Amino acid sequence: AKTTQEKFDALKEAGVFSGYPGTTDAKLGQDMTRAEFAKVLVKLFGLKEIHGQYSYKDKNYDAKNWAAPFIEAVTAEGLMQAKDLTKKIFDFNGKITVEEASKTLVTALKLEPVKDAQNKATDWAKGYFEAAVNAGLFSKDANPKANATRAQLVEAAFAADEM
Ligand SMILES: CO[C@@H]1O[C@@H]2CO[C@](C)(C(=O)O)O[C@H]2[C@H](O)[C@@H]1NC(C)=O
Repeated sequence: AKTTQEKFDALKEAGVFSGYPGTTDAKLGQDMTRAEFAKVLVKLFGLKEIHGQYSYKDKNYDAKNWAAPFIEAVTAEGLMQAKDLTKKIFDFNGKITVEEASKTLVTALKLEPVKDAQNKATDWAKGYFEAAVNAGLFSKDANPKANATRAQLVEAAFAADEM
């Protein structure tokens, strides 16, 4: 019965979340960005931020971009990668679908995708979305093809942290 905001507040006490500068609004109903998901992965899984390195050519991907040390850490692990692998564009403000987040979290948690799963996800992601639902990361009624909200990543992170 813990509310999503209560889960956010617990995770903020734990250092996994921090919210936005200068405001207490967690913006739980907005879509999470790729940069924000990289940060949460680093904190959840005990990865080390990598400073001073820039693998991507996106505009404003530089030392003034708060998310670069997190993005570099998850990139070096193979947990995330460029949206355009040839042009080296990460798309840091881009969105992330439920099924994409499922793949990444299941991998990071060392969970195994379910073979021969039947669900609404894209074919390549069905096993991962099923594993994520079975592990309590996302609701069985989540739309795997929709962009994941910050709320959903709070719920997922809270569940992953408890594991
Ligand atoms: C713009 O500042 C960032 O905001 C990010 C929002 O999303 C998450 C995942 C969060 O912890 O809520 O990450 C935040 C970044 O850490 C950063 N916030 C701060 C306070 O520096």
